[PDB]
Amino acid sequence: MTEYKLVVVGADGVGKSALTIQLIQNHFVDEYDPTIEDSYRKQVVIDGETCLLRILDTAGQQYMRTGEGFLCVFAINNTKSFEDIHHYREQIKRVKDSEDVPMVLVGNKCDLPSRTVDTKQAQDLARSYGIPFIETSAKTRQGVDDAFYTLVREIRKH
Ligand SMILES: Nc1nc2c(ncn2[C@@H]2O[C@H](COP(=O)(O)OP(=O)(O)O)[C@@H](O)[C@H]2O)c(=O)[nH]1
Ligand SMILES: [Mg+2]
Repeated sequence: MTEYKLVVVGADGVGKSALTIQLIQNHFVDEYDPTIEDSYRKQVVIDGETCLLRILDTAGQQYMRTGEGFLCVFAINNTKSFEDIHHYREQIKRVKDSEDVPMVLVGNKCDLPSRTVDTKQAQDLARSYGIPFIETSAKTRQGVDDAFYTLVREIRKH
């Protein structure tokens, strides 16, 4: 079966572990050790296709050169994580030695009212990279499937 290796990157505390657990395990984690950096697998039906998703959930503390898709995650109530989005894009290009990496920018925690990063603000950065932008909430599952599935399709075009 078609297997897709996805990599979740972004500053700590933006919800990288919660988005994977919501997608894979279908529930919301209130806490997840920031130093756990593991793979997580689940067979899914994307637009109606049996794909095997191998997701690597990264941490500050498991190969990324082999990842074919990267979700770049910040939180809408964390400017600092939005400002660091550029560092991870440069690390993706470095580790893949190409400026043509299938990639999706994700604004997590959009269930929170104390928002700082604006939508057009994130959309402008997305058009800067030529990549889609999807607002997600690991707590409500909002856009969670759309974030990951868009990446596979971005892989499917590449
Ligand atoms: N309200 C809300 N909280 C979230 C969301 N996603 C993650 N969190 C919380 O943010 C905290 C850090 O998330 P975590 O997945 O461990 O961060 P990371 O793995 O370092 O990126 C956790 O306590 C989550 O409960 C979300 O969509 N909405
Ligand atoms: Mg974590």
